[PDB]
Amino acid sequence: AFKDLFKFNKGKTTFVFIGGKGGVGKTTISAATALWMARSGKKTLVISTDPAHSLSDSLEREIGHTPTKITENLYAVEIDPEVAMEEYQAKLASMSPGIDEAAAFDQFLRYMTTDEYDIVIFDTAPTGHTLRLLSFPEIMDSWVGKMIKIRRQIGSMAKAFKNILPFMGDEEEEDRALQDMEATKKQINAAREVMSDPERTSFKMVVIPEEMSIYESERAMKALEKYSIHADGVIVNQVLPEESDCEFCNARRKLQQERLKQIREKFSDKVVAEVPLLKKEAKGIETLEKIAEQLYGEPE
Amino acid sequence: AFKDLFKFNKGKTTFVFIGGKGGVGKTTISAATALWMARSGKKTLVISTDPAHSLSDSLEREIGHTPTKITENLYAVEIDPEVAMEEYQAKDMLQDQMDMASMSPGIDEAAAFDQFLRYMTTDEYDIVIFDTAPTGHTLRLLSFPEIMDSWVGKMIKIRRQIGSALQDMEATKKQINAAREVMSDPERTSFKMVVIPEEMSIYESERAMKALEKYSIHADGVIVNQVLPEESDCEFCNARRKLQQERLKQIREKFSDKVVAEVPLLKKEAKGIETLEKIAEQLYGEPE
Ligand SMILES: Nc1ncnc2c1ncn2[C@@H]1O[C@H](COP(=O)(O)OP(=O)(O)O)[C@@H](O)[C@H]1O
Ligand SMILES: Nc1ncnc2c1ncn2[C@@H]1O[C@H](COP(=O)(O)OP(=O)(O)O)[C@@H](O)[C@H]1O
Ligand code: ALF
Ligand code: ALF
Ligand SMILES: [K+]
Ligand SMILES: [K+]
Ligand SMILES: [Mg+2]
Ligand SMILES: [Mg+2]
Ligand SMILES: [Zn+2]
Repeated sequence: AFKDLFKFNKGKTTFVFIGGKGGVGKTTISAATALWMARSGKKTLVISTDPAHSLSDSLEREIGHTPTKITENLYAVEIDPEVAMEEYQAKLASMSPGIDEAAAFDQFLRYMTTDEYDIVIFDTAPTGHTLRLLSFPEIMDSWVGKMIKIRRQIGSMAKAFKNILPFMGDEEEEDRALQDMEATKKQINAAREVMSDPERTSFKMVVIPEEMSIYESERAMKALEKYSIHADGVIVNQVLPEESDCEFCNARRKLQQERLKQIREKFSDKVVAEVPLLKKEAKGIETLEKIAEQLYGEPE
Repeated sequence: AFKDLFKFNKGKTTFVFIGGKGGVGKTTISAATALWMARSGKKTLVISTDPAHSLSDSLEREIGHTPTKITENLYAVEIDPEVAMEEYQAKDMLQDQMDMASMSPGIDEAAAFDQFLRYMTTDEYDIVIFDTAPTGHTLRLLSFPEIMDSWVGKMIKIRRQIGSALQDMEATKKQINAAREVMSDPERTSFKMVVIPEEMSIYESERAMKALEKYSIHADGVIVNQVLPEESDCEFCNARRKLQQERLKQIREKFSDKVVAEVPLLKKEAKGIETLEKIAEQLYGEPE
């Protein structure tokens, strides 16, 4: 019933963030889930916000900043902050730290605005920077709100003597600019509100059965349910299969099964599902669809 | 001879960045390396720049923002950007700005760069090892000095033009450029890349090695971690080892201008000082 953790509302894009520690399979799960959604008839966009993109390696397809068709109903984007800058200036250094998260938030605004997709899936950077991304809207909201407030105060002062001294300011134009800033703020705030709406946005946590991943994600889940991001599902990836006759495997599997117990105890309030480690690398559409089919069942 | 890739100049801090894709073992290798340097008599600081810190989990010790003793000759830091900010303001248009900036995207990389500035100055450690964030944000860190330089400059001329401490901002600008020189100086600074024998780690790290070129970062060594040992001989292991061994050949081909070393996958998780020392010893030999 992991597949039931995805809700859809006709005409309102569903958002899903796939997150977790480095190397646990975020990109693998994102690409498999997106392919599954596409086969299910959902118009799907999967977007990589990791500045070292891997979605293209994972699907084995060239993918750009603008939506790239992968297959019927599946489109993909690897965010390029240089291009994101251009699309910003045009609307109203592309290499400074923080730019990747600002450009990722811009993508969220775009698709929230158009509602062109049934579901948008974010393939996120490793934990620490994705928590920055997810807390960025509230910060952007406060900042824009403060700029507007200050700008209004300076305006009030500036025109306070128009009845005593010649005041040459253009109030019309000033009022339009304030109105434009307020509309930008309303957009930022609307997005913060969609992100913490469990009916629109969810976060699926990927872990592997190893303590360093478990502990990181346990800290992350706490930080998430602080920001009111709905984090309802945990996927345990790279689980060694029973078919392990050898002594090296047996030691590792025995330890993984104890970690699975810890996982089910630490995330006891969540739905937990497993994805087995394959005999080969998880890479390539056919392999990704088989992972999706075992996790979610056959596409509807 | 992998250990020969670490050059030391007494009185002058050696810098090492350990980088790579998520999950490949940067923290494990950083911590194993740091313990080895310390056992070897080098006064060693290992600094996590990954905003989700794992050094504490790896070394199994509580570590703070303040250098934290781990063993003789070894200290550790998990950067806390808020403490870095009050520290930085210690040396309401601004207040709200500082508190907001202290939680904003990019603050982690700025705070990491501040650590570099602090120790390149006071050569107090023989070696400082950066346990970096995964590839993509570590590139932002490594290109940050050029951006900082330009930015401070722009800020300079703009403060002047405004009239109604330019002597200080001006110093920090030279500090920044002195740091770039240290960073691109192969006698002082190196980058070790960690990869696992899987295509997604290989391609990401090949691309990253190219972006470091542009920055003149000296990358001289590749560590291939989590290599399945030969003993494993069940059907499942053999199939995986056979693939890894083809990936090792690709790694050696693609990083042919670098020295390549392997670290075996253990039968348990790599963590705790005892296990980490075994890894350093298998990788670098006994200390001195
Ligand atoms: N279930 C699996 N079985 C086998 N290999 C896997 C599995 N899931 C992920 N991988 C491999 O593990 C590595 C990390 O997966 P990746 O999706 O890149 O992770 P992240 O996006 O979290 O960095 C890749 O080499 C991928 O092929
Ligand atoms: N050689 C190894 N053998 C077994 N487990 C390992 C080995 N190297 C690392 N690990 C395990 O792999 C996972 C990731 O290692 P970690 O150092 O956190 O990576 P990164 O810093 O690149 O995120 C951890 O659970 C760690 O214990
Ligand atoms: F997943 Al990491 F450093 F913890 F890349
Ligand atoms: F290592 Al990644 F997404 F590639 F965490
Ligand atoms: K990546
Ligand atoms: K981490
Ligand atoms: Mg990924
Ligand atoms: Mg790490
Ligand atoms: Zn085996």
